[PDB]
Amino acid sequence: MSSKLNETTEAIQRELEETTYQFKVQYNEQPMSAESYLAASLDDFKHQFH
Amino acid sequence: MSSKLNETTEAIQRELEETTYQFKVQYNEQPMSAESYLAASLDDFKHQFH
Repeated sequence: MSSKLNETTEAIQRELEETTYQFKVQYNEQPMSAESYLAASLDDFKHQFH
Repeated sequence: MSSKLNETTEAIQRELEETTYQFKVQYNEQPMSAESYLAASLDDFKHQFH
C-alpha cells in the first residue's frame, strides 16, 4: 500500500485538477445549493405574478 | 362577585361585539400579523429592486 501510495496520490491530484478546471470553465466557479435555487426561482415567479 | 358575574359576563360579550364592529367599519376585518406585514413589505421591496 505504501508503495502504491505516492503514484495514487499524484493521480488523485490530477483528477482533482481536472474536476476543478471544468468547474472553472463551464460554471465560472459559481457556488450552488438547493435552497439558493429554490429561493431564486420563487422570486422570479413572484415578480411574474406582480 | 358571584351576583355581578352574570351581568358582567353579558356586558363583556357586548363590548366584544362593539370591538368587532369597529374592526368591521374601519379595517374591513382584514387580519393582520407582524409576520404578514414583514413578508409583504419585503416582497414590495424586491419588486422595486427588480
